[PDB]
Amino acid sequence: MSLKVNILGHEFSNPFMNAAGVLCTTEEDLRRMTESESGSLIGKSCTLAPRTGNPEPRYFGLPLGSINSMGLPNLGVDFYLSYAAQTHDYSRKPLFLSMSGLSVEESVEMVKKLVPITKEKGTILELNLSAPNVPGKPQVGYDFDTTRTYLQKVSEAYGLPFGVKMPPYFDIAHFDMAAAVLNDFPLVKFITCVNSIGNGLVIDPANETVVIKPKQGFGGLGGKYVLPTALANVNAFFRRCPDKLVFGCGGVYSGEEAFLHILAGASMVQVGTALHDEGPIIFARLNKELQEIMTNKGYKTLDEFRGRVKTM
Amino acid sequence: MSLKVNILGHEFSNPFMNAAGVLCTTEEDLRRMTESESGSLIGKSCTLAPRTGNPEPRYFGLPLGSINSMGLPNLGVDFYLSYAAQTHDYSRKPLFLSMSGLSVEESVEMVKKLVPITKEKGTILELNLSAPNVPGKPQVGYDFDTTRTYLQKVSEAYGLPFGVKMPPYFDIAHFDMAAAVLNDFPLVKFITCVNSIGNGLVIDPANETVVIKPKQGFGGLGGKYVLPTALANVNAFFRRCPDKLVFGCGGVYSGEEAFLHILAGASMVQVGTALHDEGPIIFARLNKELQEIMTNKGYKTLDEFRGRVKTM
Ligand SMILES: Cc1cc2c(cc1C)N(C[C@H](O)[C@H](O)[C@H](O)COP(=O)(O)O)c1[nH]c(=O)[nH]c(=O)c1N2
Ligand SMILES: Cc1cc2c(cc1C)N(C[C@H](O)[C@H](O)[C@H](O)COP(=O)(O)O)c1[nH]c(=O)[nH]c(=O)c1N2
Ligand SMILES: O=C(O)c1cc(=O)[nH]c(=O)[nH]1
Repeated sequence: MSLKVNILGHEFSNPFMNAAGVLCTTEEDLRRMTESESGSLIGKSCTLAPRTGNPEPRYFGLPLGSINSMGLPNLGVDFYLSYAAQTHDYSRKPLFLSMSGLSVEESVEMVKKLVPITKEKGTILELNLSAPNVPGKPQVGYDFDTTRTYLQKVSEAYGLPFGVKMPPYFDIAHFDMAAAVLNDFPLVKFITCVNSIGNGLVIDPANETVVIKPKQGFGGLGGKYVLPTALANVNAFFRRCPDKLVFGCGGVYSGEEAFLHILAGASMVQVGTALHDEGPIIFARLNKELQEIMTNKGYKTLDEFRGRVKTM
Repeated sequence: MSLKVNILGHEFSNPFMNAAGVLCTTEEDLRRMTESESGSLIGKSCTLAPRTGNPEPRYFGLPLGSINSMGLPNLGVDFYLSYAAQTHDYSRKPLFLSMSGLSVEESVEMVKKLVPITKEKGTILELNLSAPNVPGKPQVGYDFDTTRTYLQKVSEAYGLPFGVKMPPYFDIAHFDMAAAVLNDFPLVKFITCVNSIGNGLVIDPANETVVIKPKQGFGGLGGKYVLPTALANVNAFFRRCPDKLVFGCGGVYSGEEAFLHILAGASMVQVGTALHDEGPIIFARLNKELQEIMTNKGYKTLDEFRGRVKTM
């Protein structure tokens, strides 16, 4: 009754990891993910130099999910490389790093340093082309000319299999255009769909005020607001990019929702808002709920239903 | 104590109307909207020739809203033009017509036909630039050069103040570019934010099957899913297009969501998924629920709080 995932030469005990930026900024945070029942983990979307991020308040838990304008608070690339080279326990689970250079020049600089650590430890790169909360910096995934420039430059520079965190698309034409770009880059081996539904706004009727400080209350949305969007993006790139893997991210609160992600195409399944609400104990119950579902449906591996959602 | 809205030279008895697509396709639909307590109504987004729309099933109610790929079912432009000129009762309330020609050429011909009915009767145009459910037709709203052409050409052929139904944007640079375009066209008097979050995917875990037939199950999302997005968009255009009104659309089930929309800058508040659920008696309930909120807060009119959302 296997939850195992076998990708890029690595063995994963189950399909579940943290969403980049939830429980992964500090050494303490990464330790707790390692010690959880998650199949893998990913470090914070990091920058060349350390950042403190946006001013406070910048996070608000919502009845149907979360809004945030974090602003890439991170200990800089040298801290996470160090964690990846010296500290992390690989015999426990593989490690993804997320990198979110604010310019292609910056991203080139950071991936060049990761090359020898990937070689020795097999650390996996997820390149972030979303990042919706940095004031003044637009999401790269929404500019297909600039996306091409990043993939080009990171491909040449990194010279090894990597992945990409994509912003949500909401138009068939966009799915097609994103696809035509990604498929010109054979080193892009996986696509994470999706990041926060960007630039939403929550207002408190009681004091008639926005609930976060940065960018006049505008922040990225997560949780139940995003499942339909996430499922669609995973499925759309599963069909359009068959030489690549899809990782699902968005709206995972339970095993049911993990199951729908896999059904739409997902190899690995990331958890953000639910993980932030419940703590890493969630992984233990996500593993048991997905097993229950597969047991009831008579599925022995993830592979006999991955991508096999039925249409009418 | 008053809910009156004074815009476009017109008096509206309240700010509430139907969203385009909902209870507005047939003569009975439009009579019922007209006999409702709604401040206004809008006809179904029409085309030059009649359409029966996508194959069934094409609408699926959800706990947190709705998913749909209706496909612009409509009795053709001539039907709605005839309704506006001969049937509708303008003493009861003003009328909008939504027009969604599928090419600039189709739209131009349609808008010309309205000119003499607007002049005679005062019928208002909402140019629809976000039809996400017609197979193989991208949402115009997401192409700014295409959007420009539509607005140029409708400005030339129509030559009277009109409005636009926008798709939701999720990037600040997209808000900037949308507004730069809109601000070159002074005949554009109002911006309706927002249309459905396009191309979501719902899968029923029981049968592993999508819940809608068209486009492999991909459809637009209404209801609770959309409220954060609707508010942000409303407020973003409110700030960036100060010489235009903003109309609010998305996630409105009650007095409170109506209050939020207005607070973020909305003049009129359109109601979709909730009106589908409840039928036209929801307009009576929204009038009452909004008056309660205003009474409790000490407000006598909408102008006390419209656009007065507070930041930190
Ligand atoms: C507090 C917090 C912080 C971050 C995020 C989210 C939240 C809630 N997200 C987005 C996250 O990775 C995920 O894609 C979304 O939250 C959607 O997943 P859920 O719906 O929340 O499960 C995020 N994504 C990313 O690529 N890098 C990051 O540094 C962050 N930071
Ligand atoms: C059945 C149905 C049909 C349509 C729609 C919706 C639904 C549910 N919508 C979108 C609608 O106008 C509105 O923008 C969204 O539904 C968001 O509002 P709610 O959250 O649903 O209130 C829509 N919009 C539009 O401009 N013209 C249309 O013909 C339609 N058709
Ligand atoms: O008729 C439809 O399918 C339709 C039109 C539109 O503008 N938006 C939507 O969600 N559906």
